[PDB]
Amino acid sequence: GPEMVRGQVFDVGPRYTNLSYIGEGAYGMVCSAYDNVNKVRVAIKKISPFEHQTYCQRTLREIKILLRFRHENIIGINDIIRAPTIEQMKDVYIVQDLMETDLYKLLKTQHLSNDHICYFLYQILRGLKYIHSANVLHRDLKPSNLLLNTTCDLKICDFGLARVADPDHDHTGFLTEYVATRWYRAPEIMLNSKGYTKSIDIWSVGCILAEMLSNRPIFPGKHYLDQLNHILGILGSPSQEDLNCIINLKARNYLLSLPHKNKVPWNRLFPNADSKALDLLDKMLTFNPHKRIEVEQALAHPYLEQYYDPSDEPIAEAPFKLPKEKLKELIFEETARFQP
Ligand SMILES: *CCC(=O)N1CCC[C@H]1c1c(-c2ccncc2)n[nH]c1C
Repeated sequence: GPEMVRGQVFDVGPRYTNLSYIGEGAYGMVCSAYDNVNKVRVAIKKISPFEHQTYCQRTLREIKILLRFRHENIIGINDIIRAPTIEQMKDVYIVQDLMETDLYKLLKTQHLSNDHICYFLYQILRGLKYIHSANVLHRDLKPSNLLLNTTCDLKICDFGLARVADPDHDHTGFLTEYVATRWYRAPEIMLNSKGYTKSIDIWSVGCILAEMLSNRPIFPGKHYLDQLNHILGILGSPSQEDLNCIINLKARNYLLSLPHKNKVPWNRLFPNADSKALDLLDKMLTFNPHKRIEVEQALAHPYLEQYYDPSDEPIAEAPFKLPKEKLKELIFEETARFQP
C-alpha cells in the first residue's frame, strides 16, 4: 500500500522513503523524504488540482516554467510522480531540492551581516534576470519563496502566480482585486495595474531588501487599501509628474484626496545600513513604475560591484510567448518524461 502521512495517502513510491510532514501547500500536503537514487533528502509537494480549472492553470504554468528553466538561483523540478494513466491520476507529486531554510525563517531569528544582505540580493537579482529574460514574471516574491542551503546559496521558488509578461494589457481600474501577497505589492496594484509588467517584481525585491536590513516587513498592510497608505507613509505623497502618469480618474483623485505625507529618509529608517544599499533600495522602491530600476541596472549598481559579472548572469535560451478536462490532459503530457 501507499506511504501514509497523518492518515492521508502520500504515494511517492519506493524511490522516496522516510517521510516527514512539513506543512500544507495550496493544493495539498508537503513532506520531505529520502531519495534512494540521489542519496539526499528532497522536498515533495502533493498537488490535487483536477476538480478546478484555476488550480489546473496555476499547476500547469508552474510545471511548464520550472521544467523549461535551468538556473542556479531557481528551484528545479527533479521528479514528478503520478499514476500511469489519466483515469487513475488524481494527484501529482512534485519533487524538488530540500534546502536548509528560507529567508522568512532566517529573518525571524537571525541578524544578517551586510555581506550576507549583499550576497542574497545579488542572487535574487541574478535569478530574476533569468526569469525576466524569459518574459516571465514571478509575481509573488517574498522571503518564504527564497530558499537557502547551508552555505547561503539562494534559490527562488513558487511559480504558482507567475505569468508571461503583458505590459500592453496592464491597465485596470482603481481597487482591482489582486492575488499576490499583500505586503509585497507595488503601489500601482491598488491604483491601476494588473501586475503584468516586470516592475512588479522589482518592487517586491525592494521590499525584501528593506526587510533584510531591519528584520521586519517594511509595508505590513492589514487590508487592501492599508497597503497603499503604508507605502505612502514612507515614500510620501506622489509628485505632480507621477500623478499625471495615472490617467484613471478614480485612482488619481484618491491620491489627491489624501493629506500631505512627507518622505521618510531611508537613512533614518535604516540607520545601520550601507549607504549604497539604501541608494539601490530607493531605486527599487520608486513609486512610478516607469522610473523604477530594472533588474539589469540593479545588478550593475555599485552596491553589487563585488559580484556583478554580466557574463556569469545568464539569460534564458527560450523565452515564453481551456476547460479543466483539457488541462488535466496537458498536465499528464507535461509530466510524461518522468515515467519509467
Ligand atoms: C517554494 C518552497 C516550497 O514549495 N517548499 C515546500 C517545502 C518547503 C519549501 C522547500 C524547502 C525548504 C526547506 C527548509 N526550510 C524552508 C523551505 N526546500 N525545498 C523546498 C521546495
